[PDB]
Amino acid sequence: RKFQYGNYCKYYGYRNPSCEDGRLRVLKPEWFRGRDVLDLGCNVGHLTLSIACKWGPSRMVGLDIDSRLIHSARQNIRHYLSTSVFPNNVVFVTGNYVLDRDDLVEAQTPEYDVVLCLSLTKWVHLNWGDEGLKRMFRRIYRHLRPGGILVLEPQPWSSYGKRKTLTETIYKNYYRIQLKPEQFSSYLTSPDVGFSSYELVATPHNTSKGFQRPVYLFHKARSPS
RNA sequence: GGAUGUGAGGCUUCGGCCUCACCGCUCCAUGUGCGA
Ligand SMILES: Nc1ncnc2c1ncn2[C@@H]1O[C@H](CSCC[C@H](N)C(=O)O)[C@@H](O)[C@H]1O
Repeated sequence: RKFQYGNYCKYYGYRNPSCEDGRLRVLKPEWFRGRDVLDLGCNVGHLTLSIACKWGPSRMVGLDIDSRLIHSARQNIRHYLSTSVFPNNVVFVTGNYVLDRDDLVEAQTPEYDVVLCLSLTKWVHLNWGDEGLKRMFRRIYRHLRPGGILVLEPQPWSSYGKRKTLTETIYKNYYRIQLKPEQFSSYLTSPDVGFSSYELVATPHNTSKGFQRPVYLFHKARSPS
């Protein structure tokens, strides 16, 4: 009924109505081929699986907070069939990526070359506030190996307001937020996170203007310092 | 003998500088020698 995490169970039916995901013309295959990739908030995994079966990542992990979407994603694998060969290169896991303590975030070790954070920032922001959003951002940086990339597709602030009444906590967080999407790039490249450069890749096309969101690349430097 | 480009961010004493990411890590000029 209410989908307070953005955990829609019919999501791609209205994001990509009978059509290709326009982000696949913007994401580049060379970002993924032979790489270890984490897909945050993968939902029922349509985009996760398109990448895993076409662009040959050595490992693709789809993470979502909602176990019912993860079960669906596992059941969606069969629709993409013809160690590094799909479907052996993809796995799904249920979990909340937002850790509840800073020391848990600082314990994160690098495991991935690419982290996808697509259409997730709004939901983390509303449910866990600035603090939870910053914990996700810092954990992503620590999760990436040197040379890694964060692919960030953030929702605009103008789109938060219609969801603010989902729960009292979300409503509370909405009116407490001070780090707005327009400041994400500055925060991600600050010493609190540590990405060393970023670029706007493109804004994909979509049937709905509400899904035409900018896609950014945030780079973790190849040098140790 | 000639040729070092692009982007984002930050700084600047307006000369530039710094970090990262790209793009390359090569192309061009050139015999009054040689004739298997
Ligand atoms: N803290 C969290 N940890 C993991 N997944 C989360 C999360 N908060 C929200 N999500 C998931 O994020 C998804 C947002 S919808 C975006 C889906 C997908 N990334 C795409 O862009 O196509 C939902 O599936 C929701 O369940």
